[PDB]
Amino acid sequence: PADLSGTWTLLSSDNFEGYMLALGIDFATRKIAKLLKPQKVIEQNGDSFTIHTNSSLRNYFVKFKVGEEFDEDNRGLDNRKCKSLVIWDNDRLTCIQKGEKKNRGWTHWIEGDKLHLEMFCEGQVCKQTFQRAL
Ligand SMILES: C=C(C)[C@@H]1CCC(C)=C[C@H]1c1c(O)cc(O)cc1CCCCC
Repeated sequence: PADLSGTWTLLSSDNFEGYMLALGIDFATRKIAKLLKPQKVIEQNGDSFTIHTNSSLRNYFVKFKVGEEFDEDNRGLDNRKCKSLVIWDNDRLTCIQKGEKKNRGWTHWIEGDKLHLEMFCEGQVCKQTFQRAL
């Protein structure tokens, strides 16, 4: 494990378009989504996490415990129900989102004090990095 906690500013983002296409996000929504640049806020306490993705249009957050399956409504995203599970893959926090789409999930890790994220669905990987905001 690693301490991923913090307030994180999006610094780079690659292939968000392909990830959203894999999710079927509509044309006008993809346009807006690529402009929003949400702040990522990770609250981490032992095995308990709350990960926020915050923008002016709306916030999304997920609250979970490592190793504890939970249904995720994805409301405000693609609105598809998944059964999600987050576990540590060495020092990379890995979420499997079981549902209609294949190979759907995300992974966070930290390199120095730089936060990394892959969001992926059916072969489309969106790679983002972040810097600590404050
Ligand atoms: C929760 C949000 C701030 C937005 C909400 C609206 C959409 C369609 C995408 C989210 C979004 C965004 O607009 C930019 C991002 O870099 C990441 C994400 C979260 C993942 C969205 C996957 C559909």
